[PDB]
Amino acid sequence: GLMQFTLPVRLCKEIELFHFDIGPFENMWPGIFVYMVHRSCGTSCFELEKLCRFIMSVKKNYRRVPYHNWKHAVTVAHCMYAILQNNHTLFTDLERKGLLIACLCHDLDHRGFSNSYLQKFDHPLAALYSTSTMEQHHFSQTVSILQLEGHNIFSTLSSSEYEQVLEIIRKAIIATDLALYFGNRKQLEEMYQTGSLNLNNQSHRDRVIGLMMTACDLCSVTKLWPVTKLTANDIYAEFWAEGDEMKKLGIQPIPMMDRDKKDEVPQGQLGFYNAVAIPCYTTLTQILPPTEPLLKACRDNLSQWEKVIRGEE
Ligand SMILES: Cn1ncc(C(=O)N2CCC2)c1C(=O)Nc1ccn(C2CCCC2)n1
Ligand SMILES: [Mg+2]
Ligand SMILES: [Zn+2]
Repeated sequence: GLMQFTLPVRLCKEIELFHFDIGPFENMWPGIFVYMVHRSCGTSCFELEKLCRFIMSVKKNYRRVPYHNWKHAVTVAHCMYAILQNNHTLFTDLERKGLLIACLCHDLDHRGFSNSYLQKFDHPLAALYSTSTMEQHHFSQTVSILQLEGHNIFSTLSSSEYEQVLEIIRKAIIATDLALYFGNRKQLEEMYQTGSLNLNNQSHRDRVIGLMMTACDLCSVTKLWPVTKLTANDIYAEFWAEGDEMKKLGIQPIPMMDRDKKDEVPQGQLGFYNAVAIPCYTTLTQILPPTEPLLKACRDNLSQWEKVIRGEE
């Protein structure tokens, strides 16, 4: 109970900032995550013996793919941590518990391929889950790991608290399906503009938690330009591998995924920032004002992508 995790001074200060990079040392990421749980949730939220065993089972069940990997897990969890710390009083005890765990687990056992590719390949998971295929798989993997002897980090909650936290996590992980993001944000925009947005409405909270999850998931675009730029190599490395596999099924992939159309990458980033990222962080800044630094960072990085095309880097 009297055992705090502590970070070296630079990490200690910088972890509080939205644009913090977790670093290249894998062996520190677990303790970074636990540090964030103790300051977000308290030293009491989770039996340390169990939390540590949960974290390492989850680490073990992410694969060594270029992007959708254990480093993405912890990066996405840190963004949620920054959002929760800057919006202390809007969130319940349960929500702080569920959401950092949802973020850590949201891409469990990802193979590095879109729901679209599973369906064109006719992968079994596409027969078992007809929409949000990988995302229902991720929640299924999370429940599996929670049920290993000595892994139930939630065992100390009441029956109902337990059921609420699993329903928070399930919605959170399903919301990371970007096909659902577009309508979710449209509705939040309408609801905030017409003034009907009410955070005691559970269905409204669910939508807000969904936008928070999309925001944390895309947070590579809110980092210092060298982080953003070097992460997009990892993102395109999976896209191109998926394009390759499409061609193997005798299908021309979309140019986004065709490694012969690298030239078109900066313009693709423009579409993504304008059509996805900027609107995401805009609506989130409108609903949660202290998240403005994610919107400012994202705009700076769109501007760095425009610079790339004009030949200025
Ligand atoms: C940079 N970043 N971060 C996350 C993702 C992403 O979508 N992944 C991670 C799970 C799916 C991307 C990303 O580059 N997406 C892109 C790039 C090009 N497009 C097209 C759609 C709109 C216009 C062109 N979309
Ligand atoms: Mg995912
Ligand atoms: Zn993700």
